[PDB]
Amino acid sequence: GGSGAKNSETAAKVALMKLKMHADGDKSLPQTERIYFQVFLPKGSKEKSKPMFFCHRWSIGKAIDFAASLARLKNDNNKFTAKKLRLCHITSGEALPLDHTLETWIAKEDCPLYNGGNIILEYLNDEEQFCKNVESYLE
Repeated sequence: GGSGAKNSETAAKVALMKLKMHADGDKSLPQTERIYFQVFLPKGSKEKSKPMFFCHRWSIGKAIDFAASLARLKNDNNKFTAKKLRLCHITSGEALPLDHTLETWIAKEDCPLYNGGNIILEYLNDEEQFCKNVESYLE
């Protein structure tokens, strides 16, 4: 990278390395529009949490397909009549719209979200849209 401002900018930089320090990646990444989020494991392995950042600001359809990969689970997002791991909103349960874009949600006035937020990963049919009890989402 390369930039100098301090005072305010430092607030974002210090916060970036803070999370990235635990996540899987170098604090100094090329993607300037990259995004960071905590991937809450489905709770069923040796690890409890699995942080990771990526410029998945694109369509949500790609996020899901990617989640299955990062989570090291089975998937395909094409020809499968089973349950797939999707990305839901934190403290909400609302499953991200696969037929929409992530940026749209960030610019949304009703839900002005941005990088640095939390995300949940659970096996939910593509037909789904909103999940209940974010805590018992996996039960």
